[PDB]
Amino acid sequence: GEWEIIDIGPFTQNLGKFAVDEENKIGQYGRLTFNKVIRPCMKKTIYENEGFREIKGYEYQLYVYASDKLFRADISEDYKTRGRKLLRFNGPVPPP
Amino acid sequence: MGEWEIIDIGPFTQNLGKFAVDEENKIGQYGRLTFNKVIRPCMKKTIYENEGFREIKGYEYQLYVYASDKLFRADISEDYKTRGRKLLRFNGPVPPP
Ligand code: NA
Repeated sequence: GEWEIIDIGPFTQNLGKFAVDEENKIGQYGRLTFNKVIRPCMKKTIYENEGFREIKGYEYQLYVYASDKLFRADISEDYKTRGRKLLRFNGPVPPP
Repeated sequence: MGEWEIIDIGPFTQNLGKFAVDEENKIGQYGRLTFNKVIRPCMKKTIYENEGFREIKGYEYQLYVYASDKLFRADISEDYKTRGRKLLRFNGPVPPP
């Protein structure tokens, strides 16, 4: 797929909240509090294995502050189902 | 202060991956790695001087680096004036972009 840098407006902040809420169901870090998503935010547009530029879905790479610690979260979104999944959540990591 | 962009993966970028692996070989966390190549996407931050109007103080790069058949994430700083570089972080294996 292609990658681009995207804004950290409300839509991006809500991806961060999604990531923290999903990580809180897992419980690996205990109960995290969402603060904010920071730059840079990277979005991948994913195409079907067949055709040219048939959009399957999206992936996001976020830097998210939760409980005052910086994490990396990877999120997938399927175009047809509108379903979001937390793929990975790791850290704490140093600031970019 | 600064701006992020996606950059090409030409010889400037590949030499950043080489630098990253040579620096990581000095640290030794992964033993002795053999640099393969940098893959897209490569991210570059241009950092501005704290002295008026937009003047470049340096760069930060975040790269995906294949070394010894394994993918790592590397963070590199480059000072604008001296062209000196610092490996800030080298971690993996990481999932493919
Ligand atoms: Na957004």
